[PDB]
Amino acid sequence: GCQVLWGVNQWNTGFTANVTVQNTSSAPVQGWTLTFSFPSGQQVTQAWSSTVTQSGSAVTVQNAPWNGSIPAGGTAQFGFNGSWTGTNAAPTAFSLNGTPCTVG
Repeated sequence: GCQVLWGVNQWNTGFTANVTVQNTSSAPVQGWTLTFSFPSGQQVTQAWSSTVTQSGSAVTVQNAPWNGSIPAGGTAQFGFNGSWTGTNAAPTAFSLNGTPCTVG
């Protein structure tokens, strides 16, 4: 069980996603990988507190060395900037280590 919070700062040609992964399960997490797809053509241009990989619309986010341990109930935060054009919709589905997440 996982839950993602998707925070957004928005401007004319770019945006920031400030993300929270919530370990809503009863088991601790040691190393995590978050996957999602962009719905609007967005492209990652900068990442922090993680390693972000994109191919086409698909994005993979891997933990940094200092934030891979999420206790049961705890959170981890990462962020990235991206470019966008036209529209900038949020992703509608996320998966953490294969597990489909809810969205706050």
